Amino acid sequence: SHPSPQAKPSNPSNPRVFFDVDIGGERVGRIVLELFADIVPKTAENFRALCTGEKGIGPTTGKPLHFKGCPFHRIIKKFMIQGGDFSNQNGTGGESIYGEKFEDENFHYKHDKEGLLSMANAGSNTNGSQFFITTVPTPHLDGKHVVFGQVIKGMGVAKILENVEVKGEKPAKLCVIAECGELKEGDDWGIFPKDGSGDSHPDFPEDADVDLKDVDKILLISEDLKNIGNTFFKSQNWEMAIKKYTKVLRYVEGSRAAAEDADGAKLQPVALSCVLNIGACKLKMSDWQGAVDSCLEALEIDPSNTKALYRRAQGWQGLKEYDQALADLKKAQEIAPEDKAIQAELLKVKQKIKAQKDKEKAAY
Repeated sequence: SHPSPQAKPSNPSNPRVFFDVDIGGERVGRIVLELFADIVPKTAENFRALCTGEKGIGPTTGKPLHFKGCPFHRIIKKFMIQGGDFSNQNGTGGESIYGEKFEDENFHYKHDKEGLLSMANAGSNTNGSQFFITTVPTPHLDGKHVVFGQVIKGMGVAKILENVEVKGEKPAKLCVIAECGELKEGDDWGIFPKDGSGDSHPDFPEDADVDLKDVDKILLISEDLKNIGNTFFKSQNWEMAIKKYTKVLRYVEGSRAAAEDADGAKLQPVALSCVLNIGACKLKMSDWQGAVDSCLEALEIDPSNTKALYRRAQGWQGLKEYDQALADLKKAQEIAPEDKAIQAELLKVKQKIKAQKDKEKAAY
Protein backbone atom coordinates (compact mmCIF):
# COMPACT_ATOMS: atom_id res chain seq x y z
CA SER A 1 0.00 0.00 0.00
CA HIS A 2 1.03 3.55 -0.83
CA PRO A 3 0.85 6.61 1.41
CA SER A 4 -2.20 8.75 0.64
CA PRO A 5 -1.54 11.92 -1.42
CA GLN A 6 -0.29 14.93 0.53
CA ALA A 7 -1.06 17.53 -2.16
CA LYS A 8 -4.63 18.82 -2.51
CA PRO A 9 -5.66 17.84 -5.07
CA SER A 10 -3.37 14.90 -5.84
CA ASN A 11 -4.04 15.24 -9.56
CA PRO A 12 -5.54 18.17 -11.44
CA SER A 13 -7.59 15.83 -13.68
CA ASN A 14 -9.40 14.05 -10.84
CA PRO A 15 -13.07 14.90 -10.38
CA ARG A 16 -14.05 17.25 -7.55
CA VAL A 17 -17.44 16.92 -5.80
CA PHE A 18 -19.07 18.64 -2.83
CA PHE A 19 -21.44 18.25 0.13
CA ASP A 20 -23.27 21.22 1.67
CA VAL A 21 -23.91 20.00 5.24
CA ASP A 22 -26.76 20.94 7.60
CA ILE A 23 -26.91 20.08 11.32
CA GLY A 24 -30.22 20.47 13.14
CA GLY A 25 -31.67 22.26 10.12
CA GLU A 26 -28.86 24.82 9.98
CA ARG A 27 -26.26 25.08 7.23
CA VAL A 28 -22.84 24.37 8.67
CA GLY A 29 -20.75 24.54 5.50
CA ARG A 30 -19.40 22.83 2.43
CA ILE A 31 -16.99 19.94 2.14
CA VAL A 32 -15.15 19.58 -1.14
CA LEU A 33 -13.69 16.20 -2.04
CA GLU A 34 -11.17 14.99 -4.57
CA LEU A 35 -11.99 11.58 -6.09
CA PHE A 36 -9.02 9.41 -7.02
CA ALA A 37 -10.19 8.43 -10.48
CA ASP A 38 -6.59 8.04 -11.60
CA ILE A 39 -6.21 5.12 -9.16
CA VAL A 40 -9.72 3.76 -8.49
CA PRO A 41 -11.69 4.90 -11.51
CA LYS A 42 -14.63 2.57 -10.86
CA THR A 43 -15.04 3.46 -7.20
CA ALA A 44 -14.57 7.13 -7.94
CA GLU A 45 -17.18 7.06 -10.71
CA ASN A 46 -19.76 5.39 -8.46
CA PHE A 47 -19.34 8.17 -5.90
CA ARG A 48 -19.27 10.91 -8.57
CA ALA A 49 -22.53 9.74 -10.06
CA LEU A 50 -24.14 9.47 -6.63
CA CYS A 51 -23.23 13.12 -6.05
CA THR A 52 -24.95 14.21 -9.26
CA GLY A 53 -27.80 11.70 -9.14
CA GLU A 54 -27.46 11.35 -12.95
CA LYS A 55 -28.05 7.53 -13.01
CA GLY A 56 -31.64 7.93 -11.84
CA ILE A 57 -33.54 5.43 -9.70
CA GLY A 58 -31.77 2.47 -8.03
CA PRO A 59 -33.45 -0.86 -9.01
CA THR A 60 -32.82 -2.67 -5.77
CA THR A 61 -34.00 0.19 -3.52
CA GLY A 62 -36.47 1.96 -5.80
CA LYS A 63 -34.90 5.22 -4.56
CA PRO A 64 -32.81 7.85 -6.30
CA LEU A 65 -29.16 7.02 -6.77
CA HIS A 66 -28.26 10.26 -5.10
CA PHE A 67 -26.76 11.57 -1.86
CA LYS A 68 -29.00 14.66 -1.60
CA GLY A 69 -30.96 14.51 1.68
CA CYS A 70 -28.89 11.61 2.97
CA PRO A 71 -27.97 11.74 6.67
CA PHE A 72 -24.68 10.87 8.44
CA HIS A 73 -26.18 8.08 10.50
CA ARG A 74 -23.07 6.92 12.35
CA ILE A 75 -20.41 9.16 13.81
CA ILE A 76 -17.55 8.26 16.14
CA LYS A 77 -15.46 11.12 17.46
CA LYS A 78 -11.74 10.72 16.75
CA PHE A 79 -12.38 7.94 14.19
CA MET A 80 -14.79 8.66 11.33
CA ILE A 81 -18.11 9.98 10.00
CA GLN A 82 -20.26 7.57 7.96
CA GLY A 83 -23.15 8.22 5.60
CA GLY A 84 -24.47 7.40 2.15
CA ASP A 85 -27.41 5.13 3.13
CA PHE A 86 -29.88 6.94 0.93
CA SER A 87 -32.60 4.28 1.21
CA ASN A 88 -32.84 3.32 4.89
CA GLN A 89 -30.70 6.09 6.43
CA ASN A 90 -29.34 3.75 9.04
CA GLY A 91 -26.51 1.70 7.55
CA THR A 92 -28.68 -1.20 6.31
CA GLY A 93 -29.40 0.07 2.78
CA GLY A 94 -28.21 2.01 -0.27
CA GLU A 95 -26.83 0.53 -3.51
CA SER A 96 -24.19 1.28 -6.13
CA ILE A 97 -24.52 2.46 -9.71
CA TYR A 98 -23.27 -0.98 -10.76
CA GLY A 99 -25.78 -3.06 -8.83
CA GLU A 100 -26.57 -3.79 -5.17
CA LYS A 101 -22.86 -4.44 -4.51
CA PHE A 102 -19.57 -4.19 -6.38
CA GLU A 103 -16.02 -5.50 -6.04
CA ASP A 104 -13.19 -4.03 -3.99
CA GLU A 105 -11.29 -2.31 -6.84
CA ASN A 106 -7.92 -2.24 -5.11
CA PHE A 107 -6.33 -1.28 -1.79
CA HIS A 108 -3.67 0.96 -3.31
CA TYR A 109 -3.79 3.76 -0.73
CA LYS A 110 -3.21 3.55 3.01
CA HIS A 111 -5.68 5.08 5.50
CA ASP A 112 -2.72 7.10 6.85
CA LYS A 113 -4.28 10.49 7.51
CA GLU A 114 -7.40 12.39 8.47
CA GLY A 115 -9.69 13.54 5.66
CA LEU A 116 -9.65 10.34 3.64
CA LEU A 117 -12.74 9.13 1.83
CA SER A 118 -13.26 5.35 1.97
CA MET A 119 -15.94 2.77 1.19
CA ALA A 120 -18.00 1.26 4.01
CA ASN A 121 -18.78 -2.44 3.51
CA ALA A 122 -19.91 -5.63 5.22
CA GLY A 123 -16.85 -7.64 4.25
CA SER A 124 -15.16 -8.49 0.96
CA ASN A 125 -16.66 -7.12 -2.26
CA THR A 126 -19.72 -5.64 -0.67
CA ASN A 127 -19.42 -1.99 -1.74
CA GLY A 128 -22.71 -0.08 -2.12
CA SER A 129 -23.21 3.64 -1.69
CA GLN A 130 -22.14 4.05 1.93
CA PHE A 131 -18.87 5.79 2.71
CA PHE A 132 -16.92 7.25 5.58
CA ILE A 133 -14.57 10.20 6.02
CA THR A 134 -11.75 9.56 8.49
CA THR A 135 -10.85 12.15 11.10
CA VAL A 136 -7.58 10.45 12.12
CA PRO A 137 -5.29 7.86 10.50
CA THR A 138 -7.08 4.46 10.52
CA PRO A 139 -4.48 1.92 9.35
CA HIS A 140 -6.40 -1.02 10.85
CA LEU A 141 -8.78 -0.63 7.89
CA ASP A 142 -6.02 -1.07 5.30
CA GLY A 143 -6.78 -3.89 2.86
CA LYS A 144 -10.38 -4.01 4.04
CA HIS A 145 -11.92 -0.74 2.80
CA VAL A 146 -11.17 0.95 -0.52
CA VAL A 147 -9.71 4.43 -0.07
CA PHE A 148 -10.90 6.54 -3.00
CA GLY A 149 -10.71 10.25 -2.27
CA GLN A 150 -9.85 13.00 0.20
CA VAL A 151 -11.19 16.23 1.66
CA ILE A 152 -9.63 19.23 -0.13
CA LYS A 153 -11.77 22.02 1.40
CA GLY A 154 -13.90 22.07 4.53
CA MET A 155 -12.14 19.59 6.81
CA GLY A 156 -13.34 21.95 9.53
CA VAL A 157 -16.95 21.10 8.67
CA ALA A 158 -16.07 17.44 8.98
CA LYS A 159 -14.57 18.26 12.40
CA ILE A 160 -17.84 19.86 13.47
CA LEU A 161 -19.69 16.73 12.35
CA GLU A 162 -17.32 14.47 14.31
CA ASN A 163 -18.05 16.44 17.49
CA VAL A 164 -21.87 16.42 17.42
CA GLU A 165 -23.79 15.03 20.33
CA VAL A 166 -24.51 11.34 19.77
CA LYS A 167 -26.50 8.52 21.36
CA GLY A 168 -24.31 5.49 20.93
CA GLU A 169 -23.11 6.47 17.42
CA LYS A 170 -26.28 8.11 16.16
CA PRO A 171 -26.32 11.91 16.12
CA ALA A 172 -28.90 13.54 18.38
CA LYS A 173 -29.41 16.24 15.73
CA LEU A 174 -30.10 15.41 12.12
CA CYS A 175 -26.78 15.74 10.22
CA VAL A 176 -27.48 15.74 6.49
CA ILE A 177 -26.06 16.27 3.03
CA ALA A 178 -28.42 19.14 2.19
CA GLU A 179 -27.05 19.69 -1.30
CA CYS A 180 -24.41 17.95 -3.39
CA GLY A 181 -22.86 17.71 -6.84
CA GLU A 182 -19.76 17.87 -9.02
CA LEU A 183 -17.52 20.84 -9.55
CA LYS A 184 -16.43 21.27 -13.13
CA GLU A 185 -13.13 22.94 -13.95
CA GLY A 186 -13.74 26.69 -13.86
CA ASP A 187 -16.61 26.19 -11.43
CA ASP A 188 -16.48 28.41 -8.36
CA TRP A 189 -15.52 26.43 -5.23
CA GLY A 190 -18.64 27.79 -3.53
CA ILE A 191 -16.97 27.59 -0.11
CA PHE A 192 -17.82 31.02 1.32
CA PRO A 193 -20.71 30.98 3.76
CA LYS A 194 -24.17 30.98 2.17
CA ASP A 195 -25.57 33.44 4.71
CA GLY A 196 -26.37 36.47 2.51
CA SER A 197 -23.71 38.58 4.25
CA GLY A 198 -21.39 39.11 1.31
CA ASP A 199 -18.50 37.39 3.14
CA SER A 200 -16.13 36.16 0.41
CA HIS A 201 -13.83 34.14 2.72
CA PRO A 202 -13.85 30.45 3.58
CA ASP A 203 -15.04 29.81 7.17
CA PHE A 204 -11.77 27.99 7.82
CA PRO A 205 -8.56 29.90 7.09
CA GLU A 206 -6.62 26.85 5.93
CA ASP A 207 -9.02 26.80 2.97
CA ALA A 208 -8.38 30.46 2.10
CA ASP A 209 -6.10 31.47 -0.76
CA VAL A 210 -3.92 33.58 1.56
CA ASP A 211 -0.72 32.40 3.17
CA LEU A 212 -1.45 32.50 6.93
CA LYS A 213 2.06 33.88 7.40
CA ASP A 214 1.02 36.97 5.40
CA VAL A 215 -0.13 38.90 8.42
CA ASP A 216 -0.79 42.10 6.48
CA LYS A 217 -3.34 40.34 4.23
CA ILE A 218 -4.80 38.51 7.24
CA LEU A 219 -5.24 41.90 8.91
CA LEU A 220 -7.21 43.21 5.87
CA ILE A 221 -9.35 40.05 5.79
CA SER A 222 -9.95 40.42 9.53
CA GLU A 223 -11.10 44.00 9.08
CA ASP A 224 -13.47 42.94 6.31
CA LEU A 225 -15.00 40.21 8.47
CA LYS A 226 -15.15 42.42 11.57
CA ASN A 227 -17.01 44.98 9.51
CA ILE A 228 -19.57 42.33 8.52
CA GLY A 229 -19.89 41.37 12.18
CA ASN A 230 -20.66 45.02 12.97
CA THR A 231 -23.35 45.11 10.26
CA PHE A 232 -25.09 42.35 12.21
CA PHE A 233 -24.40 44.09 15.55
CA LYS A 234 -25.99 47.30 14.42
CA SER A 235 -29.12 45.32 13.44
CA GLN A 236 -29.21 43.55 16.82
CA ASN A 237 -28.44 40.13 15.34
CA TRP A 238 -26.15 39.14 18.23
CA GLU A 239 -25.77 35.53 17.06
CA MET A 240 -24.59 36.35 13.56
CA ALA A 241 -22.35 39.12 14.87
CA ILE A 242 -20.67 36.58 17.14
CA LYS A 243 -20.29 34.19 14.22
CA LYS A 244 -18.31 36.74 12.24
CA TYR A 245 -16.21 37.99 15.18
CA THR A 246 -15.45 34.37 16.02
CA LYS A 247 -14.37 33.79 12.44
CA VAL A 248 -11.93 36.76 12.68
CA LEU A 249 -10.45 34.99 15.69
CA ARG A 250 -10.00 31.76 13.71
CA TYR A 251 -8.03 33.69 11.02
CA VAL A 252 -6.04 35.50 13.68
CA GLU A 253 -5.26 32.25 15.52
CA GLY A 254 -4.08 30.48 12.35
CA SER A 255 -1.92 33.38 11.39
CA ARG A 256 -0.36 33.97 14.81
CA ALA A 257 0.47 30.27 14.85
CA ALA A 258 2.12 30.32 11.42
CA ALA A 259 3.90 33.65 11.68
CA GLU A 260 6.82 34.95 13.69
CA ASP A 261 6.21 36.59 17.07
CA ALA A 262 6.63 40.19 15.95
CA ASP A 263 4.51 39.85 12.85
CA GLY A 264 1.69 38.24 14.80
CA ALA A 265 1.60 41.17 17.24
CA LYS A 266 0.04 43.26 14.43
CA LEU A 267 -3.17 41.31 14.83
CA GLN A 268 -3.80 41.95 18.48
CA PRO A 269 -5.82 45.21 18.18
CA VAL A 270 -8.24 43.58 15.79
CA ALA A 271 -8.45 40.40 17.91
CA LEU A 272 -9.09 42.43 21.10
CA SER A 273 -11.85 44.45 19.45
CA CYS A 274 -13.55 41.29 18.21
CA VAL A 275 -13.30 39.54 21.59
CA LEU A 276 -14.78 42.64 23.25
CA ASN A 277 -17.58 42.80 20.70
CA ILE A 278 -18.36 39.11 21.34
CA GLY A 279 -18.53 39.79 25.09
CA ALA A 280 -20.98 42.61 24.33
CA CYS A 281 -23.16 40.25 22.27
CA LYS A 282 -23.12 37.57 24.96
CA LEU A 283 -24.37 40.04 27.55
CA LYS A 284 -27.14 41.05 25.14
CA MET A 285 -28.22 37.44 25.18
CA SER A 286 -27.90 36.96 28.92
CA ASP A 287 -25.20 34.33 28.35
CA TRP A 288 -23.44 35.16 31.62
CA GLN A 289 -20.80 32.43 31.60
CA GLY A 290 -20.07 33.06 27.89
CA ALA A 291 -19.56 36.73 28.65
CA VAL A 292 -17.30 36.02 31.61
CA ASP A 293 -15.22 33.68 29.46
CA SER A 294 -14.93 36.15 26.58
CA CYS A 295 -13.98 38.94 28.95
CA LEU A 296 -11.16 36.76 30.31
CA GLU A 297 -9.91 36.30 26.78
CA ALA A 298 -9.86 40.07 26.40
CA LEU A 299 -7.95 40.56 29.67
CA GLU A 300 -5.49 37.92 28.49
CA ILE A 301 -4.65 40.29 25.65
CA ASP A 302 -4.94 43.55 27.61
CA PRO A 303 -4.83 43.05 31.37
CA SER A 304 -5.81 46.65 32.09
CA ASN A 305 -8.88 46.74 29.85
CA THR A 306 -11.60 48.44 31.86
CA LYS A 307 -14.27 47.57 29.28
CA ALA A 308 -13.55 43.91 29.81
CA LEU A 309 -13.50 44.19 33.65
CA TYR A 310 -16.80 46.06 33.68
CA ARG A 311 -18.49 43.56 31.38
CA ARG A 312 -17.04 40.64 33.29
CA ALA A 313 -18.53 42.04 36.46
CA GLN A 314 -21.85 42.22 34.66
CA GLY A 315 -21.49 38.57 33.66
CA TRP A 316 -20.60 37.71 37.26
CA GLN A 317 -23.73 39.53 38.46
CA GLY A 318 -25.84 37.34 36.15
CA LEU A 319 -24.23 34.28 37.80
CA LYS A 320 -24.90 35.85 41.19
CA GLU A 321 -21.13 35.71 41.89
CA TYR A 322 -21.01 39.11 43.52
CA ASP A 323 -17.60 38.79 45.19
CA GLN A 324 -16.10 38.30 41.73
CA ALA A 325 -18.08 41.24 40.38
CA LEU A 326 -16.95 43.49 43.23
CA ALA A 327 -13.31 42.56 42.71
CA ASP A 328 -13.42 43.24 39.00
CA LEU A 329 -15.08 46.61 39.45
CA LYS A 330 -12.68 47.65 42.15
CA LYS A 331 -9.78 46.82 39.88
CA ALA A 332 -11.43 48.71 37.00
CA GLN A 333 -11.99 51.76 39.19
CA GLU A 334 -8.34 51.84 40.23
CA ILE A 335 -7.38 51.98 36.54
CA ALA A 336 -10.11 54.42 35.57
CA PRO A 337 -11.18 56.48 38.59
CA GLU A 338 -13.09 59.02 36.50
CA ASP A 339 -15.34 56.35 34.96
CA LYS A 340 -18.87 57.09 36.17
CA ALA A 341 -20.31 53.88 34.84
CA ILE A 342 -17.86 51.95 37.01
CA GLN A 343 -18.58 54.07 40.08
CA ALA A 344 -22.30 53.39 39.69
CA GLU A 345 -21.87 49.67 39.06
CA LEU A 346 -19.83 49.29 42.27
CA LEU A 347 -22.70 50.83 44.28
CA LYS A 348 -25.17 48.57 42.59
CA VAL A 349 -23.12 45.44 43.32
CA LYS A 350 -22.59 46.50 46.96
CA GLN A 351 -26.39 46.85 47.33
CA LYS A 352 -26.96 43.48 45.71
CA ILE A 353 -24.59 41.76 48.17
CA LYS A 354 -26.32 43.31 51.19
CA ALA A 355 -29.78 42.38 49.90
CA GLN A 356 -28.69 38.78 49.18
CA LYS A 357 -27.07 38.32 52.59
CA ASP A 358 -30.15 39.86 54.23
CA LYS A 359 -32.49 37.41 52.48
CA GLU A 360 -30.28 34.50 53.44
CA LYS A 361 -30.29 35.35 57.15
CA ALA A 362 -33.80 36.86 57.59
CA ALA A 363 -36.18 34.99 59.86
CA TYR A 364 -39.80 35.72 60.85
